[PDB]
Amino acid sequence: QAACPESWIGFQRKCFYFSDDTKNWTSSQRFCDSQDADLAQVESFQELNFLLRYKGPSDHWIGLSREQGQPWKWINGTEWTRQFPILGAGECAYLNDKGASSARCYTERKWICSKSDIHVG
Amino acid sequence: TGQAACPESWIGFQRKCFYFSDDTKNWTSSQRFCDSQDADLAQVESFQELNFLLRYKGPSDHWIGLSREQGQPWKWINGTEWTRQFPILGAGECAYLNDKGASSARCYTERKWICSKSDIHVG
Ligand SMILES: *[C@@H]1O[C@H](CO)[C@@H](O)[C@H](O)[C@H]1NC(C)=O
Ligand SMILES: *[C@@H]1O[C@H](CO)[C@@H](O)[C@H](O)[C@H]1NC(C)=O
Ligand SMILES: *[C@@H]1O[C@H](CO)[C@@H](O)[C@H](O)[C@H]1NC(C)=O
Ligand SMILES: *[C@@H]1O[C@H](CO)[C@@H](O)[C@H](O)[C@H]1NC(C)=O
Repeated sequence: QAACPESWIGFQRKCFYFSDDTKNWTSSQRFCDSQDADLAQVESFQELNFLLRYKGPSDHWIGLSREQGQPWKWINGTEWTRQFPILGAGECAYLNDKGASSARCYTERKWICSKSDIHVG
Repeated sequence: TGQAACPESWIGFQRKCFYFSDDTKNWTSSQRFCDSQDADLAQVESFQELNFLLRYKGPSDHWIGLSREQGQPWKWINGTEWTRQFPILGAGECAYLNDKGASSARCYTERKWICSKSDIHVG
């Protein structure tokens, strides 16, 4: 039994999907959720550097959002742990070529989903 | 619970694990390195695998695990003929991936390399 779904990319105990199309942040989340996954929950610098190597030049949504004055939260609503900086004053995070940035959630970008591999309890 | 499908520093794709080198070696020394890790120079088995390697590898040329006798069909490391899933340019004896596709050169040239092997959940 494969650790990751067909055409997804395996790194450590996680599985990643890089989109071909563009969507706004919420619709990308809906796509990831339909496949038992979330917008990429990036948990370490190593993970970030893996994603940046693969992603290519397009901006890619990840699974961090905030209310404008509040801290960044993971998809589950837990406050995120600041493993890398995020540029800007936007409500929705994405990966550009230098790291993490932010934008209005209604903009259309490619996206990354992540999920644990199936052999995780 | 369980264990990672691939070793640390290897990337998973379609039931295999891939290692992208940071150093350079000739084709035979690159293969010796892969062998030490129970792996082979990448046995590229699809157009989708080709695209995956081109996308992850970066700007450097990387050796892969196809070779041929000068004038004959490309062979995998196990000696059996390759199925021709894409073009391989050039008149060289040993295959590699450049910035755009698959090409070929003299086996003594020093380049980055890619190893592949099956993930642990195979069998
Ligand atoms: C919420 O999600 C993040 C990233 O997936 C994880 O690190 C964190 O522990 C989670 N907290 C929960 C489920 O309480
Ligand atoms: C987000 O995308 C969906 C799907 O295309 C669309 O229905 C919706 O209007 C979008 N939201 C905004 C604010 O444009
Ligand atoms: C030779 O290698 C190719 C590519 O990995 C594969 O199709 C075939 O199974 C191999 N032959 C063996 C293991 O006998
Ligand atoms: C490849 O390079 C190594 C240096 O590590 C050298 O020892 C070896 O003989 C070379 N062999 C071939 C076949 O090119």
